[PDB]
Amino acid sequence: RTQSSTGTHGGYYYSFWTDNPNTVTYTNQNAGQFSVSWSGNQGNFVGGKGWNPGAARTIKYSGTYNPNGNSYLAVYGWTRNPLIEYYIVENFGTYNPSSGATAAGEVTVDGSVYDIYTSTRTNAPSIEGTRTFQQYWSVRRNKRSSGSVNTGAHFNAWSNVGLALGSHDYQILAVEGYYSSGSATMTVS
Repeated sequence: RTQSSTGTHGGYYYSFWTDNPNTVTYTNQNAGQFSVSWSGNQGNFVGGKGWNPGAARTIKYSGTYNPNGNSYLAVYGWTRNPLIEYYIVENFGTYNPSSGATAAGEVTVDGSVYDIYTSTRTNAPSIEGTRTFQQYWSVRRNKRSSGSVNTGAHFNAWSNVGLALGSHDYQILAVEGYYSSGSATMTVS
């Protein structure tokens, strides 16, 4: 049982995916606002609002993020040619989602040091099908649940480590959960 929902709502691109629709409720609200509640420590999901295509933009977000277990709050997106999947992790629960990636330095932006990581996913699901693509991570040390993200500063930092970003695909402020519980209401602009 899977469910994937995308489109434009309140003037913003939205995306929601889960492999357990019965334990996760995603709600589109006005403008760049969305809410997500998940319970029962069952299922995997990723959802949020943003843009398609993305860009080197300043992403402002605010709201409430109340995970209970494995979960993260991140700017998340893709580029094409080359195919790249990227995470700017602003907050997370009991697991660092960067786990297993290779350390690749630091960048200081938006009031905190971010630890950079790179990783390769081999024959894994992607926006273009099963592919081998590169991953970039920036993980904020000073966890937060509201503020501004200078995506271009991360894009520049990543380009000094490995291949530069390609043509932007979608770009969202994502809430994620993996067999856990929580609630969140966020607003992007």
